[PDB]
Amino acid sequence: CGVGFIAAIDGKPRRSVVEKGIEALKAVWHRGAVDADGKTGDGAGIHVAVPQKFFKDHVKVIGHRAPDNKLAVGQVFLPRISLDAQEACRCIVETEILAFGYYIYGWRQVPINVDIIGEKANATRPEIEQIIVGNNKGVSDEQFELDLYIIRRRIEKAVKGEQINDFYICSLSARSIIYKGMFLAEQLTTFYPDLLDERFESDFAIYHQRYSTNTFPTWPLAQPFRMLAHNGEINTVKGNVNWMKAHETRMEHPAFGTHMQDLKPVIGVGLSDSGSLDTVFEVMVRAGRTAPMVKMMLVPQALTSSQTTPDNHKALIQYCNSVMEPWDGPAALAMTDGRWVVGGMDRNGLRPMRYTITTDGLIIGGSETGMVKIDETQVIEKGRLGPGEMIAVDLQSGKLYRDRELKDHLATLKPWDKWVQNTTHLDELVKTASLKGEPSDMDKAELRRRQQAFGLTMEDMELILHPMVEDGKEAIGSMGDDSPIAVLSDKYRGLHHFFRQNFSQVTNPPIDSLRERRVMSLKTRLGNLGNILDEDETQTRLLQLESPVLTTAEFRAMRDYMGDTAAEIDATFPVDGGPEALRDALRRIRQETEDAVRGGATHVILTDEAMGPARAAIPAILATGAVHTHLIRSNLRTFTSLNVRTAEGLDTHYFAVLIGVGATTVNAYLAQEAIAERHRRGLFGSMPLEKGMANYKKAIDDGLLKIMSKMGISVISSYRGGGNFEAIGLSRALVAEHFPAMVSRISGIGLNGIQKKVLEQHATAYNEEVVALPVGGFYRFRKSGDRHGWEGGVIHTLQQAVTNDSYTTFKKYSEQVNKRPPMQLRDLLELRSTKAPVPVDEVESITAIRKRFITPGMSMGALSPEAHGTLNVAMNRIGAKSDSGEGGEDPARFRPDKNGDNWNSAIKQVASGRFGVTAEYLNQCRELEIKVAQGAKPGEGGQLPGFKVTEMIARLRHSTPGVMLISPPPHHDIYSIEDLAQLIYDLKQINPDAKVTVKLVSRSGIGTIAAGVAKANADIILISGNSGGTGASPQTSIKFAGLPWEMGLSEVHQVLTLNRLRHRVRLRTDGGLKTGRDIVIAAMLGAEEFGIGTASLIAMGCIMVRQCHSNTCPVGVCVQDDKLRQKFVGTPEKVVNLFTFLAEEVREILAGLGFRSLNEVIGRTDLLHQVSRGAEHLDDLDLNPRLAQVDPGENARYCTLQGRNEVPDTLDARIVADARPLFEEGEKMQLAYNARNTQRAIGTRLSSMVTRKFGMFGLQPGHITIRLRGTAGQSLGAFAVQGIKLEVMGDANDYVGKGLSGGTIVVRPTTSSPLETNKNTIIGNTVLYGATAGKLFAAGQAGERFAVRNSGATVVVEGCGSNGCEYMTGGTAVILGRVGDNFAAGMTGGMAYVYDLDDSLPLYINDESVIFQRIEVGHYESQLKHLIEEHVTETQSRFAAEILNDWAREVTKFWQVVPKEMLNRLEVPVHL
Amino acid sequence: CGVGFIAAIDGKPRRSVVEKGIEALKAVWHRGAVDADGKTGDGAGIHVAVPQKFFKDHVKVIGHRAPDNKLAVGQVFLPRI
Ligand SMILES: Cc1cc2nc3c(=O)[nH]c(=O)nc-3n(C[C@H](O)[C@H](O)[C@H](O)COP(=O)(O)O)c2cc1C
Ligand code: F3S
Repeated sequence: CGVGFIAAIDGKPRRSVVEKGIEALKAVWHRGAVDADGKTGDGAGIHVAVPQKFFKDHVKVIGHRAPDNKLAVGQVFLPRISLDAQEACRCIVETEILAFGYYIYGWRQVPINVDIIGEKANATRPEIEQIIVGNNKGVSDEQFELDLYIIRRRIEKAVKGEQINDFYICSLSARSIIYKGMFLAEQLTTFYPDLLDERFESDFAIYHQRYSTNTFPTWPLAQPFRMLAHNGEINTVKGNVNWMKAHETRMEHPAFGTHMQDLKPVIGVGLSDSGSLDTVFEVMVRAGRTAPMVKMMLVPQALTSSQTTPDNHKALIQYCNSVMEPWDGPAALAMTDGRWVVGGMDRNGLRPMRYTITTDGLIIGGSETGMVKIDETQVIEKGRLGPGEMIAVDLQSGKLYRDRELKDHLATLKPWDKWVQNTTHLDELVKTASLKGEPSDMDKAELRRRQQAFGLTMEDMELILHPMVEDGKEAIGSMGDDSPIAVLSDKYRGLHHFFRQNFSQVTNPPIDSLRERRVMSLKTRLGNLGNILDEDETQTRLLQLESPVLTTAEFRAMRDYMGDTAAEIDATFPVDGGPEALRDALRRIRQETEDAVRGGATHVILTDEAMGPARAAIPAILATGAVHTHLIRSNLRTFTSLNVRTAEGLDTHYFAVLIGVGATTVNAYLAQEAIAERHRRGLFGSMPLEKGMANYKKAIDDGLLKIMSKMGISVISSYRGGGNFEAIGLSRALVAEHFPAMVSRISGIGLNGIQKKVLEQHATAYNEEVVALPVGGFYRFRKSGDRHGWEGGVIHTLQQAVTNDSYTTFKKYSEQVNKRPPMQLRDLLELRSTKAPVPVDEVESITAIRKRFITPGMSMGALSPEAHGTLNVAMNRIGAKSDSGEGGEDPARFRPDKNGDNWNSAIKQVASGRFGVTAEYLNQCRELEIKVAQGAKPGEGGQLPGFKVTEMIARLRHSTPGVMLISPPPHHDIYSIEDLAQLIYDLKQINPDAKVTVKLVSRSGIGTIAAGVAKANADIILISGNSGGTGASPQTSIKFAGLPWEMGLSEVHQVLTLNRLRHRVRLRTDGGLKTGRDIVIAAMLGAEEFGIGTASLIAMGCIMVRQCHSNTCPVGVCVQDDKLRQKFVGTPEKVVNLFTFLAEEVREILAGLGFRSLNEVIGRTDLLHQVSRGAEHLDDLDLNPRLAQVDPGENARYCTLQGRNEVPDTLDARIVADARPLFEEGEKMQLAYNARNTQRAIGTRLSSMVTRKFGMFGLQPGHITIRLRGTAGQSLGAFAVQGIKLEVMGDANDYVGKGLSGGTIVVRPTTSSPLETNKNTIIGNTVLYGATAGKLFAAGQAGERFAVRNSGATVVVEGCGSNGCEYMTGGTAVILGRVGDNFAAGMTGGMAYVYDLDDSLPLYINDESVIFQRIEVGHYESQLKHLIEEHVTETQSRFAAEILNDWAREVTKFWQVVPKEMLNRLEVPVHL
Repeated sequence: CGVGFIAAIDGKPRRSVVEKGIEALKAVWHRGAVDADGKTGDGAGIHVAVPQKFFKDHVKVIGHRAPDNKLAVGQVFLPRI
C-alpha cells in the first residue's frame, strides 16, 4: 500500500516529473501482496495533467485542425462482452455531449498489453476508450470545467437509469487525466505504453497502490478517484451518507442553476468510503471554494482546548465545525484541484506522511522516504506531517505554503472572529435561572410503581447506580456472563438488551479514551442544519450544548427558552387497543410529527409522561427510530430537531444506543427522582444533591466517550444516527424499516411478542398492589433469578467427578447439563446422521484427539503463579499445547527442574502492551500469538487494579510497583492491513521455527477481515466469542459486546472457502465450550482446534465468587497476597482426568454418530437439523443463514499443508552467510553495506542467531557493527540484542527500535549534506515501541508517538511531536528541540530532559501525573552531561557540540519532567 | 433442443408423470450442444406442480404445525459472491 504526490513549484511542464513519478511507483512492491500467480494485483493508479501537444498532433494526423484553445479527453470503460451495449453507451455519450454545443473530435482506442495481467483479473477487464472534445464557443475555462462536470454527471445518471451495468468514466476534464487499473503496480508502464512517449509532461502527479482485503477485483474501484487520493479507511461512513441525504434538499447555487435539479442524489450507489468522500468533495469544490477551505471543512483540525494557536484560526475552526460534520478515520489525503495541490493528514495523525524538497523547485511526498532516488546534496528540507497539518502548492503563481502561513492566508479571507460570538452557550442560561420552580418529587409508592412498570429491579439501583453517583465512574466486573441472550430470556428484558455495540479490528484502529481526550468532543448544535454551498451569517446563529445528555432543571430551562415552537408528543398507547395497538400507535405518531413539523414547529419533543393504568409507554427507542427515519425519508429532519425524555434508561448503554438512532438530546427524569429519594434517606452520607448529580453527569460523559472511542470515532456529531449496532432476535422487516441500516443476520420476533411482554409487565406492575422492588439476578445468581450457566449443583458435580476420577459421575454431569431448557444458540439444533452406527472399538485413540484441545492464556497479573504453573505443567505433561497470555512469564521456568516437569509454556502472546516481550522471551515457544482484541471486553486493553501489582509482577512486567496498569486499547503497530503484514513478517523473522496466530472476536462482516489476514501469511486464526472470562472490566463491556461465536465462525468458514483460502489457514474456536456435544458441534461447523478456559478452572477449584478484581479470591486462585495463596488445592491430575473424560465422551458420540475420525466430519454442515422450541414462544429464529455452505471442489475442507508458510528474506540472510567466525569461534566483525528502502526489518534474524548461540547479555557491547549507507527500510533493528551496533547514514523509515533489547542504534545524516541537523525530520512515527534495554542516538527530528511504552531504554533526539513519551514506564529520554502538544500522557516512571528556549513547555505539557521543574541536584546534572557527551562523541551533531561547549548558562534553560508517584521511591531527592 | 409436455387426462397426480418427464429429457441429448469439454451445455429445465405433501412433511419436521390450507413455495436466485 502507498500514496504519493510529486509537483513542480513554478509550473512549467517537464518530462522529469512523470519520470520520477513512474520510478517511485516502481518501488512500492515490498508493501504489496505478492501471491503465487505473481501476475494479479489489487489496483494501482497514476494521475497527471493533460498532454495537450500529443493529442493536438494526433488530431492533426487524423486530418482536422488543432484549435487555439485547449482540448478535453474523456476516458471511459465500456462493456466488452456483448456488442449490443457499446453502441448504446456511445449513443448516450454523444447525445449528451452534443446537446450543449461542444464539438466532438473523435474516438481513440488506447493501445494496451494484456499479456502481463493474470487470468482471474482478466475475466472482468472492461474495454478502455477515449473521446476528444474541444471548446469552440470561445467560453472561459472555468465555465468549460463546470459544464463538462455537469455533462459527465448527467451521462452517469442517464446510463444508470437503463440498468446497463459495467460502464465507468475515469475523469472528464481539460486539466487532469487518470491511468488506473487492476494490474500489478510495478508493470504500469507496460500496460499503458502511452506513458512511454517523450511528450506526457505534467506539473503534478499522483500515484497510489491499495491493499484490498478480499480477492475479487473490480476495475472501477481503483484509486485515485476524481480529484482526490486517499490511504486507509474512514470509520464514520454510515452516518455520513444519511446526513448527506438530509443536506441534499437545502442547497442551491446559481453556478448550477437549472441543471442543479439534475444533481439531487449526490452520493451514488456501490462505492467504497473514499468514493463517497470523493463525490462530496468534488460537488463541493465545483461551487467556488478552493481545496484548502474544503479540506478544513471536511476533515477539521482537532480543536485543541488551549491557547497554542492564534484565535483567528480558532474562530475559523469553530465555523468549519459548525458548518459541516467531520469525517474521522485514518487518512493521508493528497487532494489536487486544478489550481492548488494540498497534502494533509486527519485529526489524529495515525498514518505517516513525509515530504522532501529538492534544490530544483521540485516537491515530492509520500509514505516512504527512499522510493524515488534523490541526490544527497540537493535536498533543501526534509519534512514530515503531524495531526491536522497541511502543505499546499499553488501553481497559479508558483508558491509553496507550509502549515502556519497557509492557515493564516486562509483565515485572512473572512472576519471569522466576529461570527463566533453571535451564538450563545447554555451556562449563560443556567446561571440566570431564578431559584424557583421546584417540582414536588413523586411519592415513594409512585416511584416504585413506575419502576416496576419497567422491571427495574433493586440490584440495579445499588450495583451500578450507587458507585456512579458516589465515586464518579462506572462499576467493575470480574468474569464472563452466563445469562442467555435477550431473545431466549424469560423475564421482561429492556429493548436495549437486543443491541450489541460495535468495534473495529485491524481494519480500523481504535483510539484510547484516557490519554487523548483533547481530540474528542460531545458538542451538540441546535439550529445549525441548513445550507452547505452558500456563505452568510445565517449559519452562525444557533445554540451550543456541551453534553448531549441533560438534567431536569436544565431541560426545563431550555424548554422555557424555546418558547412557543416546541411541540410535545405523547409516547403512550392504550393497552386495550387490541392485538395490533402498537402498529396503530406508531402510525399515529409517525403521521402526527410530520403534520406538526410543517405547521410552523421547528422542534419535536417526544415525551412519555402520560403513562397511566390504561395507557402503557411505547418503547422510546422504537418510537425515536420510526420518527427519525420518517423525517429522513420525508426531507424534513433538517427542518427540525428531536429531544427525548425517557423513563427506562439508567446505565450508560441506553443513552448511547438512543443517540445512535438519530435523536439530538436525551433526558432521564426518573433517575434523578430516584437519586433524590435515595439522598434524602441519608444513604450517600453528607454529599449534597448538587455534587452527586454533577458526579453522575461526569460518569455518563465518561461512559459515552468510552463507548464512542470503542469504534474509532472522535466527535459525536458524526456518530448521531450512524447506526453502529448489531441486532439479534428482531424481524428483518422491523429493523430494515424502522431503523436506518442495521444488519440482522437472523430474523426474529416482530411487533407481537414485544407488545405482549410490555403489556404483561405493565399489568403485573400497575394492576396489582406492589410495595417492594424484586431482588432479581442479572449480574449475580439468585434463586428467583433466570437460568445462569454455572449452577451450584453443576460445579459441585463436576468437582466431585474430577476428584473421584469417575466416568459415571462425569456422564451424569454431562446429562445434567444437556437436560436444561435452551440457553444459547447451540441449544436450538440437533445432530442427525444417516449412516450405520460404528462400534466404539474402531474410532481413533484418546491421545490422538487429546492433542487438539488447549487451554487459553491467563495473565500472571490476574492469576496466582501457582495455578499458572499448574495449568502449564498439566497441559505440557500429556503433549498437548498450552498458553501463557499477557503479563510475561518468569525466565527461571524456561528449563525443567529435577522432577522432570517443565513449567515453560508452549505459546507466547503479543498483546498491545508488550510487557515481557524481550529477545529471550520470543525464542522459547513453538507458537506466537497476537492479541488484536480481547474476547470478554473487546475494544479495550488489559486492566489490573492498583494494589494487585506486587514486587514480583512488577519486576516481571518492568513497571513501578503500585499503579493501576491499563494497557492502551490501540495497538500502535497495526493501523491497517499492511502494518499487520509487517508485524507478521517481523515475528516470522525473529523466530525461524514457530508460527504466528491472530485472535479475533465475532461480529458481522468478519469474513472480510478474515480473508484480508489470510493474505498476510498468517496460518492460525483464533475466533473468540462473547462469553469468555477476564480479570477486570466494566459490566457494560461484558454484557454488551460481541456476538456468540456461531455466526462469526460459520461466516469466516464460508468466506475463507469462497476465495480458495481455507486450505492455507487453520481455524480454532473457543468461548463457552463445556461438554462434548458443543465440541462436536463446533468441529461440525468447521473448526479444528479448541479451548476450555473457565471450565478447566472449575476443575482447579474456582467457585465463581466473581470477586477476582479485589485480590480476595477465597479459594486462592486470583490472588497476589501471600495469605490467601496458601489455600490452594490445585492438582494437575484433575486436568488430566478432565481432558481424558472429554476425549472419551467425544469418541463415544462420534462412534454413535456413524463416522470414524474427526478429520472426516469438519465442514459437514448437513449433519445438523434445526429443531423448533415449539409454539410456546412464537419466536422465528431461523439459523439457516449459518448452515449454508459452498462446495469446496478439489482441495480439502481442512488445512492440508505441513510447516509454516514461507516468506521472502531480506538482506540480513546474506549477512549470516558472511558472519561465520562470529558463530564458529566468536571474533569481532565490522561490516558495511548499501541498504535500500525495500529491505524491511534489518538486523533481526542475526539477533535470533545470536540469542540462540550466546543469549542476551553474553557479549561485550559493540561486538559486531554494521554500517548501512542510504536510507533504511521499515522496522529497523527490531529486537536487537546487546552487542550489535547498527550505524545507518541517512534516515529511517518507520518503527525504528521496535522492542529494543540491549542493542545500540545510531542515525546520522551524510556528512556531506548541507542540512542543519535540528531543523529536519530523520525518523518516522512510533519510535522505540516496546523498548526495554538499549541506547538510541538520533541526529534529527522524531516522528509521532515517540518512545511509547519504554521500559528501561535511553534515547536522545532533537525534537518530537504530539503524544511524545505516551504512557512511558521507565528509562531516560533527552529531547533537544521543540516538544509537541500533549507530552508525557500517563507517564508513571522514568524521566524526561527537555531543552526549550521560548518557555513553551508549560504550554504543551500534560500536567496530570508529572511535574516539570528546573535542574537542582548535581547528580542529575552530571548524568545529563555524560549523556550529552556520549551523544556528541557518538554521532557528532553540531547543535549538541555547541550546547556542550557553553555549559554555564544552558542548564538553566533545561527542564526536567518527573512522574508524581515516583517521588517517594527515588534514592536521590530531586528537591533540596 | 426441444420442448415437451406430459399431462393426465383425468387430473389425478402420480409419480409416473415425473418419471416419464425425466425419461423424455434423457433422450434429447443429440440435438443439443456437444463440445470437446463434455460438461457444459446451454441450459434446460422442467416445470411441474407443487407436491404439497413433501413441503408439509418438511414443515412438520421443523417443529411447526402443518396448516390445512395450501402452502405456496418460492424459488429465488440470490447473488452468490
Ligand atoms: C481468568 C481469565 C483470565 C484471562 N486473561 C486473558 C488475558 O489476559 N488476555 C486475553 O486475551 N484473554 C484472557 N482470557 C480469555 C481467554 O483467552 C479465553 O477467551 C477464555 O478462557 C474463554 O473463556 P470460557 O472458558 O468461558 O470459554 C482470560 C480468561 C479468564 C477466565
Ligand atoms: S470468581 Fe475467580 S477468584 Fe476463584 S472462586 Fe471463582 S476463580
